[PDB]
Parts: sequence; structure tokens; C-alpha cells
Amino acid sequence: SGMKIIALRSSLKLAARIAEELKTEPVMPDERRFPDGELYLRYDEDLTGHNIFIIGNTHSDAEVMEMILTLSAIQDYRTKSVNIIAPYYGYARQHQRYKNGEPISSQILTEIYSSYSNSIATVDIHDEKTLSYSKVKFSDLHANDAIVRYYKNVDVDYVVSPDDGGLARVADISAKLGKKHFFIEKKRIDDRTVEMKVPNVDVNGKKLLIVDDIISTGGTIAKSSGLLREKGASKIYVSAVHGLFVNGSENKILQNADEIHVTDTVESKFSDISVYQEVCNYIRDID
Amino acid sequence: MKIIALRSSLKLAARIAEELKTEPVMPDERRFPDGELYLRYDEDLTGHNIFIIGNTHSDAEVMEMILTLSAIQDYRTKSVNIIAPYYGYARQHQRYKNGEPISSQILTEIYSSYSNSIATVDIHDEKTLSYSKVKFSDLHANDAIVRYYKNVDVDYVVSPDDGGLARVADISAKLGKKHFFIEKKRIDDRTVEMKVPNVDVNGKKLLIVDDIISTGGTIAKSSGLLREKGASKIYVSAVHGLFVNGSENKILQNADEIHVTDTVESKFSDISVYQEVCNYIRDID
Ligand SMILES: Nc1ncnc2c1ncn2[C@@H]1O[C@H](COP(=O)(O)OP(=O)(O)O)[C@@H](O)[C@H]1O
Ligand SMILES: Nc1ncnc2c1ncn2[C@@H]1O[C@H](COP(=O)(O)OP(=O)(O)O)[C@@H](O)[C@H]1O
Ligand SMILES: [Mg+2]
Ligand SMILES: [Mg+2]
Repeated sequence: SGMKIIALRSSLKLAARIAEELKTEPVMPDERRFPDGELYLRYDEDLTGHNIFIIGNTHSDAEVMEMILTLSAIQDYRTKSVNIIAPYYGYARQHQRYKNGEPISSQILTEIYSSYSNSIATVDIHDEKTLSYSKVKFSDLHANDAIVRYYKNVDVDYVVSPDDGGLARVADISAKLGKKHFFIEKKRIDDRTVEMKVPNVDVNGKKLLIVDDIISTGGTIAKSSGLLREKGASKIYVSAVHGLFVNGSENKILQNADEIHVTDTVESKFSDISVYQEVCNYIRDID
Repeated sequence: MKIIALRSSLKLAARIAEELKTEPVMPDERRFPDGELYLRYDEDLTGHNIFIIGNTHSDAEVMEMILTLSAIQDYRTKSVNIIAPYYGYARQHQRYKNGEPISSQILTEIYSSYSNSIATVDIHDEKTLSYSKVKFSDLHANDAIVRYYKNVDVDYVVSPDDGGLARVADISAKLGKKHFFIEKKRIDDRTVEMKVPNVDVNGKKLLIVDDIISTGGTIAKSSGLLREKGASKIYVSAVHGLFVNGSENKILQNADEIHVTDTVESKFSDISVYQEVCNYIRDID
């Protein structure tokens, strides 16, 4: 049952929490950039005979290179298995072609990762279609219980999804909190703009928890937050699994919301909700 | 045929397209707000032999190549052929220590999974060709370097290391000149040690040729030792001129002129390899 938890640069915080829970020490590569900007890494730890769990996100160019080179480096050891855990899975928003001649980015990248591993897992992937681009079992873990635990003793009247894709998540979270829920219809206009239709639910004087998978520009949370505030909401909590927080996102959100709490899949000052338990449960099931 | 020009290779790709009597294709390209890469090919690639021209050494170059390999799947093409004038990660072609990646191996496996052929110019070590599932050709800049220097007054062609000896033996012979090589030991990313053979270069004009200039450490050290030995003039050439910060200065302190190819575009790209690449393409279609 020997396991090694590899912590890539993007995921030191979550990887450390996972390793601690599992009573093991995180393995980090010796790593640097050559002068020409190529990536170097090395695993001095003897990975022979162990189930290997590589923890790293896959959205930035550097994250991808670190994952790919890690997948080569560990071939130097006769490992028992190689299991990719990408807490935030990059390119999950480009899961099909929207115009002729576009890449299906999550397809080619998933095919690559699955060619070099025995399993892949992520937390709350943007669209499940991508899971079906993998030749190995690609598991979609869920932050639901961690979010419930954070809000167990927080006063909330409704849990709200900003889109129809998030209906199941919020039905589950509200169920577990003994609260009501509804979802908003969303249409994305461009990288930074969305349009919404909010159902005729009376939220006057009500405390709301909005939950989504990703916060990038904050356009989605900002729009839902603003429209709900217009409707008289008294307090709005915002949570998302993956907090990227680019392009003045924090300000856009807090213009109409009160607090932001995301998980540690992407490490930021808002990472108050750890998904370590969910990832450990998965690891124990494999190891 | 369709010639696709990735961002790293616009100049060489244009010269290639011109020679092959076609107009180059460039993707619409942008970064999403979260830094993810977007690209799109609007030109109908259906039924054509596709030649993707782009280097493969920086993170973005690799991502542009991988995403292009997905994007062109939207068209029913006749063939897909990668031409990476400078092939990234060719210096990590084996494991020097336990637990290192064979970077050139996994990347080559990836590229050869989505193409019918790969080519590069003067790969750093030929072992990497064997990592490919498909025909992987190694093109050569030798004749283009010879053409450039054919009427230049040179006494010796010099290789800074054992690896570049075959190249300089070929270039010198073609130029009717003598040659020798220096033995080199790399100390770290920026430092090498060399032993120059007992060759009389006092008042001699020298052409140093290597495959890659990165930091310029290798050229600087060789140039300096040869200058100490009385060399009167030193030309520096390389196939792939990366010239990372400081390299230009380090080299010009001991050398008189730098001339590299257009595999990597810079102000020193005076020697083009478009002919060699076009010759290769014509064999493919
Ligand atoms: N990382 C990204 N950031 C923003 N938009 C992206 C990203 N990747 C792909 N897209 C684009 O998002 C659009 C699809 O979004 P859509 O499914 O309409 O809304 P949602 O954002 O709810 O998934 C497509 O035009 C696609 O190219
Ligand atoms: N892009 C790169 N830049 C610098 N050094 C690299 C690069 N890729 C690999 N290396 C390292 O170069 C070393 C091998 O160099 P070596 O073959 O001894 O000398 P050289 O290649 O400079 O003639 C190995 O330690 C390898 O890790
Ligand atoms: Mg979508
Ligand atoms: Mg070498």
C-alpha cells in the first residue's frame, strides 16, 4: 500500500494537507528553468514499487509542462501505478469546438495525460464531456461536503446556482444544509460578459449563498450577485471551487456580495475551504 | 499544400511559403483572461498536405503546437507534417541522473501521435529521432553556412566541442579549409571548461561553428582561449541562435561577427535555411 504524494508547484498547500492527513511526506521535484527557459526537474525520491499520486493543476503553460515532464521523469522508476490528480483541470472550458478550426483543447490534453497514467482525477470539472476523452478512468471528485461543512453554522436562506449546469451541486448542498435552492439561466456573451434570467423567487430580506465551479473574471458571479442584490437580498455569500481571480474579479464581486470563500484547488487569499478530505478518500480507494 | 506559420517562425515560414508558391496560414490567436491559449484556423485545410512550422522550446511554443495539432483535426486533411526548425528539449535526450525526464522523448512521442511526419534542422543529438512513432527527419544547415562563407577569408573552421566536429569537418572540406575541435566539459548551465588542442592559430582567421547559442558561454569561452592564442579574426556561427540575456556581449568581447540561421529569428539571422526545408517539403508534397 506504499504511496508517494508528489506536489507540483501549483498545489503545495493542498498537497501538504493531503500528505499530512495520510501520514506521509510530500515529494517535491528539484526544479529550475534552464537559461533558454526550458523546464528542468528531477525526482531524487525512489518511487520504485509505490502508487504515485501527482498533485498539480493543468491550466497555465508552466503547469502543463511541469505535469508532462513529471510524467516522463517518473518512468525512471518501476512504479506500482501512476495517478494524476489535477485539482483544477485546465482547458475544461474548451471541451468542444464552438467555431470551425478551433482546438478541442481538453480532448488532446486529456489524451496526452491518459497515455502516461493509470488514472486521472479532478475536483468539479467544468463539463463532464471531458471525462470521456480519457482512456483511463477519469474521476470527477466533488467539493460539496467541504462547502457544506464550511457553511454548517452559517445563516443562509437559499443556495443559488448562477447557471443550469450547477443545479445539481446546489440541490445537494442546500439539501445537506436543510435550505432551499434555485438556479439562474446563464448565457455567456464573451470572455468577460454574461447575460442572465433570474427566476421570480422572492429574495427580499433573504441571505443567499451563490455557488459556482470557477471564478475567473468574476463576470458570472458579479452579474448574478448584482441581479439578486437588486431583488432585495440582505446578505450574499459567494463560493466557488476554483478561484482564479483575474482581471479585477474580486472587486466586481464584492461590489454586490459580502464575502468570498473558495477551496484550495487553486491557492489564493480566499482559499478557506479545503478539499483535502475528498481527495484523501479517493486516494485511499485506489491505494 | 498548406503552410501554417506559428508565432515563433513567421519569417522562415514566409520565406518557405514564397519559395513554394503558396500563402502562409496564421491562426487567430489570443489568451483567455485566465491565461489559457485560444487559437482558430479559419482557412479551409480540407484535402491539403499540411506543414506546420513552429519551434518547440518555450512553454507557449509547445502549447501553440499541441493546440494546433487539435485544431486542424477539424478538417479532413491529406497529411499533417510538423516542421520544428529548432527542436526544443533536444538537450535533454537522455537521463543524466536518476529521476530526470527524457524530455525530448515524451514530447516527441506526443508530436508523433498527431502527425504523419516530423522534421527539424540540426537536432542537438540524433538519438531523439528514434523516439518518434513516425518518420522524423534531421535537415542540415551545412551547405547554407558554406554558401555564406564561400568567399570569406578564413583559415580554420573550429568546433567548440566533440559533438560539433562532424559538422565542421564537413563545412571545412567544402570551403577548402582546415579544421579542429576543442574538447569541452560543461560545468553548469552557464559554465564550461575547455582544452584547446596544440594548434597554431597565431594571426589566423577563425570560423567557430556550433549548433546552438543559448547563454553564449560556450562561444565566449572558446573565442577567448583562441584569442589568447593569437587569432586575428573570429567569426561565430550557429544554427540556432537563442541569445539569452547577456550572450551578445559575452561573445562580441572576443569575437568579431555573429551570423546564425533563421531557425530562430534574431538580428543575427543572416543565413536562411528555407531552401533546405523546401527541398524536404517537395519530397513529401
Ligand atoms: N479558459 C476560458 N475562459 C473563458 N472562455 C473560454 C475558456 N475556454 C473556452 N472558452 C470559451 O467559452 C465559450 C463557451 O462558454 P459557454 O459554455 O457558452 O459558457 P460557460 O462559461 O457557462 O461554459 C466558448 O466560446 C469557448 O471558446
Ligand atoms: N535547454 C538546456 N539548457 C542547458 N542545459 C541543458 C538543457 N537541457 C538539458 N540540459 C543539461 O545539459 C547537460 C548535458 O550537457 P552536455 O551534453 O554535457 O554539454 P553540451 O550539451 O552543452 O555540449 C545535462 O545536465 C542536461 O540536464
Ligand atoms: Mg461550457
Ligand atoms: Mg549535450
